[PDB]
Amino acid sequence: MKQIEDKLEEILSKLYHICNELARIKKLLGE
Amino acid sequence: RMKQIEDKLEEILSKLYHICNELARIKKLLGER
Amino acid sequence: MKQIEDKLEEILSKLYHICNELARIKKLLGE
Amino acid sequence: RMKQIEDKLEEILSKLYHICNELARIKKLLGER
Repeated sequence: MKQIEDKLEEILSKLYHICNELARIKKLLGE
Repeated sequence: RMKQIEDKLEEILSKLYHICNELARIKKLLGER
Repeated sequence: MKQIEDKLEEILSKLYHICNELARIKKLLGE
Repeated sequence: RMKQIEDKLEEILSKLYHICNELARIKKLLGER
């Protein structure tokens, strides 16, 4: 159960990085 | 039509936020078990 | 525990739809 | 520089696949409990 929790924390951080990459792309596309 | 892509990326960014929140809420429910 | 499982199925489907949207965007950008 | 955006979107698409797989693997571990 802890291995699931740790893995969820890791997925959240990966999702946050993708989120920053997509916002940078959007920024670039608008300029 | 580039404007449409940017609009869509904003929609995806928001949809991803919602997924992070739901995933965070699951992480918390498991740390209560 | 089942409510978590059902919610994970739902998140997977949402992630799949985003995946199709990003591939359509990539397709459009390349053309 | 549009080529760089497309390359990056491919990288994100792949990174998202990996997340779906890890999430699917969690869903399965919970259905075993």
